[PDB]
Amino acid sequence: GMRIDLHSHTTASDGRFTYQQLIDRAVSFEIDVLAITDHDTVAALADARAYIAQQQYPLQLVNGIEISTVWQNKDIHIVGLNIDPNSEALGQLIARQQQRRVERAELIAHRLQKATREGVLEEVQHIADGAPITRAHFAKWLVDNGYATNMQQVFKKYLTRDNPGYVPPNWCSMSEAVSAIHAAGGQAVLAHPGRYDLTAKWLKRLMTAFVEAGGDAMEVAQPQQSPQEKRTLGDYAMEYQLLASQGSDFHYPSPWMELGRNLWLPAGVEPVWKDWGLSP
Ligand SMILES: [Mg+2]
Ligand SMILES: [Mg+2]
Ligand SMILES: [Mn+2]
Repeated sequence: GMRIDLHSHTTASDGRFTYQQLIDRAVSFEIDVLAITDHDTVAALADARAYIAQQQYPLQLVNGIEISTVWQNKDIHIVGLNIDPNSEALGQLIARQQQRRVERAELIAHRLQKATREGVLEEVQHIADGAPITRAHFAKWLVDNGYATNMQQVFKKYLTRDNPGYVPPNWCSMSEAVSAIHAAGGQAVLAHPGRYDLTAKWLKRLMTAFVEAGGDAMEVAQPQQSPQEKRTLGDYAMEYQLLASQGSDFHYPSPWMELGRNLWLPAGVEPVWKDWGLSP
Protein backbone atom coordinates (compact mmCIF):
# COMPACT_ATOMS: atom_id res chain seq x y z
CA GLY A 1 0.00 0.00 0.00
CA MET A 2 2.09 2.83 1.37
CA ARG A 3 4.99 2.81 3.81
CA ILE A 4 3.80 4.90 6.75
CA ASP A 5 5.41 6.04 10.01
CA LEU A 6 3.33 8.32 12.28
CA HIS A 7 5.71 8.94 15.23
CA SER A 8 9.15 10.47 14.96
CA HIS A 9 11.29 13.16 16.59
CA THR A 10 13.82 15.84 15.58
CA THR A 11 16.23 18.07 17.50
CA ALA A 12 13.25 20.39 18.07
CA SER A 13 12.56 17.98 20.95
CA ASP A 14 14.66 14.94 21.87
CA GLY A 15 15.52 13.54 18.47
CA ARG A 16 19.18 13.68 17.46
CA PHE A 17 18.54 14.39 13.76
CA THR A 18 17.56 17.77 12.41
CA TYR A 19 14.33 17.82 10.46
CA GLN A 20 16.39 17.92 7.24
CA GLN A 21 18.39 14.85 8.29
CA LEU A 22 15.20 13.01 9.38
CA ILE A 23 13.44 13.77 6.10
CA ASP A 24 16.47 12.77 4.01
CA ARG A 25 16.58 9.46 5.88
CA ALA A 26 12.82 8.91 5.40
CA VAL A 27 13.17 9.45 1.65
CA SER A 28 16.07 6.96 1.48
CA PHE A 29 14.01 4.36 3.35
CA GLU A 30 11.09 4.82 0.93
CA ILE A 31 8.74 6.21 3.57
CA ASP A 32 5.71 7.62 1.79
CA VAL A 33 4.02 9.25 4.79
CA LEU A 34 5.90 10.56 7.85
CA ALA A 35 4.52 12.38 10.89
CA ILE A 36 6.89 14.58 12.90
CA THR A 37 5.55 14.39 16.48
CA ASP A 38 7.97 16.41 18.61
CA HIS A 39 7.43 16.68 22.40
CA ASP A 40 5.31 19.68 23.40
CA THR A 41 6.44 21.69 20.38
CA VAL A 42 5.62 22.23 16.70
CA ALA A 43 8.82 24.18 15.95
CA ALA A 44 10.04 21.97 13.09
CA LEU A 45 6.81 21.54 11.12
CA ALA A 46 6.61 24.63 8.88
CA ASP A 47 10.29 24.43 7.93
CA ALA A 48 10.06 20.68 7.36
CA ARG A 49 7.21 21.16 4.90
CA ALA A 50 9.10 23.89 3.03
CA TYR A 51 12.23 21.70 2.88
CA ILE A 52 10.32 18.83 1.28
CA ALA A 53 8.95 21.19 -1.40
CA GLN A 54 12.36 22.80 -2.02
CA GLN A 55 14.02 19.39 -2.40
CA GLN A 56 11.24 18.05 -4.69
CA TYR A 57 10.88 14.98 -2.43
CA PRO A 58 7.61 12.99 -2.78
CA LEU A 59 7.25 12.42 0.98
CA GLN A 60 3.87 13.34 2.48
CA LEU A 61 4.48 15.14 5.79
CA VAL A 62 1.86 14.81 8.53
CA ASN A 63 1.87 17.68 11.02
CA GLY A 64 2.13 16.16 14.47
CA ILE A 65 2.90 16.68 18.13
CA GLU A 66 3.44 14.49 21.19
CA ILE A 67 1.79 15.96 24.32
CA SER A 68 2.59 14.84 27.87
CA THR A 69 -0.58 14.49 29.93
CA VAL A 70 -1.51 13.24 33.38
CA TRP A 71 -4.23 10.67 33.99
CA GLN A 72 -4.79 9.06 37.39
CA ASN A 73 -1.35 10.32 38.42
CA LYS A 74 0.31 8.61 35.44
CA ASP A 75 2.28 10.18 32.60
CA ILE A 76 0.37 9.40 29.38
CA HIS A 77 1.52 10.61 25.93
CA ILE A 78 -1.14 11.79 23.45
CA VAL A 79 -0.06 12.33 19.83
CA GLY A 80 -1.90 14.74 17.55
CA LEU A 81 -1.92 14.05 13.80
CA ASN A 82 -2.82 16.54 11.03
CA ILE A 83 -2.82 19.44 13.48
CA ASP A 84 -2.66 23.08 12.36
CA PRO A 85 0.70 24.29 13.76
CA ASN A 86 -0.72 27.83 13.88
CA SER A 87 -3.74 26.90 16.01
CA GLU A 88 -4.22 29.41 18.81
CA ALA A 89 -5.75 26.84 21.18
CA LEU A 90 -2.88 24.42 20.61
CA GLY A 91 -0.28 27.18 20.83
CA GLN A 92 -1.63 28.28 24.20
CA LEU A 93 -1.42 24.71 25.49
CA ILE A 94 2.12 24.33 24.12
CA ALA A 95 3.19 27.49 25.98
CA ARG A 96 1.79 26.15 29.27
CA GLN A 97 3.41 22.75 28.69
CA GLN A 98 6.77 24.33 27.91
CA GLN A 99 6.63 26.37 31.13
CA ARG A 100 5.87 23.17 33.04
CA ARG A 101 8.91 21.54 31.39
CA VAL A 102 11.22 24.35 32.52
CA GLU A 103 10.04 23.96 36.11
CA ARG A 104 10.16 20.17 35.92
CA ALA A 105 13.72 20.11 34.56
CA GLU A 106 14.83 22.28 37.47
CA LEU A 107 13.33 19.82 39.94
CA ILE A 108 14.60 16.70 38.16
CA ALA A 109 18.10 18.17 38.08
CA HIS A 110 17.86 19.12 41.78
CA ARG A 111 16.95 15.54 42.73
CA LEU A 112 19.27 13.77 40.26
CA GLN A 113 22.23 15.84 41.51
CA LYS A 114 21.92 14.31 44.98
CA ALA A 115 22.63 10.88 43.43
CA THR A 116 25.27 11.94 40.88
CA ARG A 117 27.38 15.12 40.81
CA GLU A 118 27.06 18.89 40.56
CA GLY A 119 26.23 20.57 37.26
CA VAL A 120 23.34 18.39 36.02
CA LEU A 121 20.98 21.16 34.91
CA GLU A 122 23.44 23.30 32.94
CA GLU A 123 24.87 20.28 31.12
CA VAL A 124 21.39 18.93 30.28
CA GLN A 125 20.43 22.38 29.00
CA HIS A 126 23.43 22.12 26.67
CA ILE A 127 22.21 18.70 25.48
CA ALA A 128 18.69 20.03 24.85
CA ASP A 129 20.19 22.93 22.85
CA GLY A 130 17.07 25.09 23.21
CA ALA A 131 14.49 22.30 22.87
CA PRO A 132 11.98 21.70 25.68
CA ILE A 133 13.81 19.44 28.13
CA THR A 134 12.71 15.78 28.30
CA ARG A 135 13.73 12.76 30.34
CA ALA A 136 15.61 11.59 27.24
CA HIS A 137 17.97 14.56 27.57
CA PHE A 138 18.72 13.60 31.20
CA ALA A 139 19.09 9.96 30.12
CA LYS A 140 21.80 10.89 27.61
CA TRP A 141 23.63 12.80 30.32
CA LEU A 142 23.41 9.73 32.57
CA VAL A 143 24.80 7.45 29.84
CA ASP A 144 27.52 9.86 28.70
CA ASN A 145 28.85 10.11 32.27
CA GLY A 146 28.82 6.39 32.99
CA TYR A 147 25.88 6.17 35.39
CA ALA A 148 24.18 3.71 33.01
CA THR A 149 25.34 1.51 30.12
CA ASN A 150 22.67 2.40 27.55
CA MET A 151 19.44 4.36 27.23
CA GLN A 152 17.40 1.27 28.14
CA GLN A 153 19.29 0.69 31.41
CA VAL A 154 18.88 4.35 32.46
CA PHE A 155 15.19 3.96 33.21
CA LYS A 156 15.74 0.90 35.42
CA LYS A 157 18.09 3.02 37.57
CA TYR A 158 16.99 6.67 37.29
CA LEU A 159 14.20 9.11 36.43
CA THR A 160 11.34 6.60 36.86
CA ARG A 161 9.22 5.85 39.94
CA ASP A 162 11.28 4.83 43.00
CA ASN A 163 14.56 5.91 41.37
CA PRO A 164 16.72 9.04 41.72
CA GLY A 165 15.52 12.03 39.74
CA TYR A 166 11.86 10.99 39.65
CA VAL A 167 9.34 13.85 39.63
CA PRO A 168 5.61 13.00 39.54
CA PRO A 169 3.68 14.11 36.44
CA ASN A 170 2.16 17.60 36.51
CA TRP A 171 0.80 18.12 32.99
CA CYS A 172 -2.46 19.06 31.34
CA SER A 173 -5.18 16.43 31.46
CA MET A 174 -5.81 13.89 28.68
CA SER A 175 -9.12 15.60 27.91
CA GLU A 176 -7.35 18.97 27.61
CA ALA A 177 -4.80 17.51 25.17
CA VAL A 178 -7.54 15.83 23.11
CA SER A 179 -9.63 19.02 23.05
CA ALA A 180 -6.66 21.11 21.86
CA ILE A 181 -5.68 18.63 19.14
CA HIS A 182 -9.29 18.66 17.88
CA ALA A 183 -9.42 22.44 18.00
CA ALA A 184 -6.32 22.37 15.77
CA GLY A 185 -8.12 20.11 13.28
CA GLY A 186 -6.24 16.90 14.17
CA GLN A 187 -6.89 13.37 15.41
CA ALA A 188 -5.80 12.45 18.94
CA VAL A 189 -3.81 9.20 19.36
CA LEU A 190 -3.04 7.29 22.55
CA ALA A 191 0.71 6.69 22.09
CA HIS A 192 2.68 3.49 22.87
CA PRO A 193 0.13 1.91 25.23
CA GLY A 194 2.43 -1.00 26.08
CA ARG A 195 5.09 1.36 27.46
CA TYR A 196 2.93 2.39 30.45
CA ASP A 197 3.48 -1.07 32.04
CA LEU A 198 -0.15 -1.26 33.18
CA THR A 199 -2.10 -4.36 34.09
CA ALA A 200 -4.89 -5.29 31.68
CA LYS A 201 -7.41 -3.86 34.16
CA TRP A 202 -5.65 -0.49 34.23
CA LEU A 203 -4.99 -0.42 30.48
CA LYS A 204 -8.72 -0.95 29.89
CA ARG A 205 -9.45 1.89 32.31
CA LEU A 206 -7.03 4.10 30.40
CA MET A 207 -8.59 3.26 27.03
CA THR A 208 -12.07 3.89 28.44
CA ALA A 209 -11.02 7.29 29.79
CA PHE A 210 -9.35 8.11 26.46
CA VAL A 211 -12.53 7.23 24.50
CA GLU A 212 -14.63 9.29 26.93
CA ALA A 213 -12.30 12.27 26.34
CA GLY A 214 -13.05 12.09 22.61
CA GLY A 215 -9.90 10.22 21.61
CA ASP A 216 -9.70 8.95 18.01
CA ALA A 217 -6.97 6.32 17.74
CA MET A 218 -4.31 4.28 19.54
CA GLU A 219 -0.82 3.22 18.42
CA VAL A 220 -1.00 -0.51 17.68
CA ALA A 221 2.38 -1.04 15.98
CA GLN A 222 5.96 -0.13 16.94
CA PRO A 223 9.38 -1.57 16.01
CA GLN A 224 10.25 -3.69 19.07
CA GLN A 225 7.07 -5.73 19.40
CA SER A 226 5.82 -9.27 18.79
CA PRO A 227 2.94 -10.26 16.47
CA GLN A 228 0.93 -11.34 19.51
CA GLU A 229 1.41 -7.90 21.08
CA LYS A 230 0.16 -6.28 17.87
CA ARG A 231 -2.80 -8.66 17.83
CA THR A 232 -3.71 -7.85 21.45
CA LEU A 233 -3.51 -4.09 20.91
CA GLY A 234 -5.43 -4.39 17.64
CA ASP A 235 -8.15 -6.32 19.46
CA TYR A 236 -8.35 -3.51 22.03
CA ALA A 237 -8.54 -0.85 19.33
CA MET A 238 -11.41 -2.75 17.69
CA GLU A 239 -13.18 -3.39 21.00
CA TYR A 240 -12.93 0.29 22.02
CA GLN A 241 -13.86 1.60 18.53
CA LEU A 242 -10.49 3.35 18.12
CA LEU A 243 -8.59 3.67 14.86
CA ALA A 244 -5.08 2.20 14.74
CA SER A 245 -1.86 4.16 14.35
CA GLN A 246 1.73 2.99 13.85
CA GLY A 247 5.04 4.70 14.43
CA SER A 248 8.72 4.07 15.08
CA ASP A 249 9.26 6.78 17.73
CA PHE A 250 12.58 7.36 15.95
CA HIS A 251 15.07 9.47 17.88
CA TYR A 252 18.28 8.12 16.32
CA PRO A 253 19.31 5.04 14.30
CA SER A 254 20.12 1.78 16.06
CA PRO A 255 20.13 -1.99 15.45
CA TRP A 256 16.65 -2.06 16.98
CA MET A 257 15.21 1.13 15.52
CA GLU A 258 14.51 2.37 12.01
CA LEU A 259 11.92 4.54 10.33
CA GLY A 260 9.03 2.37 9.18
CA ARG A 261 10.42 -0.79 10.79
CA ASN A 262 7.93 -3.53 11.78
CA LEU A 263 4.96 -1.13 11.39
CA TRP A 264 2.14 -3.36 10.18
CA LEU A 265 -1.40 -3.70 11.47
CA PRO A 266 -3.21 -6.97 12.22
CA ALA A 267 -6.32 -8.03 10.34
CA GLY A 268 -9.57 -6.28 11.19
CA VAL A 269 -8.17 -3.03 12.57
CA GLU A 270 -9.11 0.21 10.84
CA PRO A 271 -6.15 2.53 10.27
CA VAL A 272 -6.13 6.12 11.50
CA TRP A 273 -5.35 7.23 7.91
CA LYS A 274 -8.35 5.48 6.31
CA ASP A 275 -9.97 8.81 5.39
CA TRP A 276 -6.84 10.86 4.66
CA GLY A 277 -7.00 10.33 0.88
CA LEU A 278 -3.37 9.24 0.62
CA SER A 279 -1.57 7.80 -2.43
CA PRO A 280 1.79 5.92 -2.75
MG1 LIG B 1 11.35 11.53 23.01
MG1 LIG C 1 6.32 9.12 24.18
MN1 LIG D 1 7.82 9.98 21.01
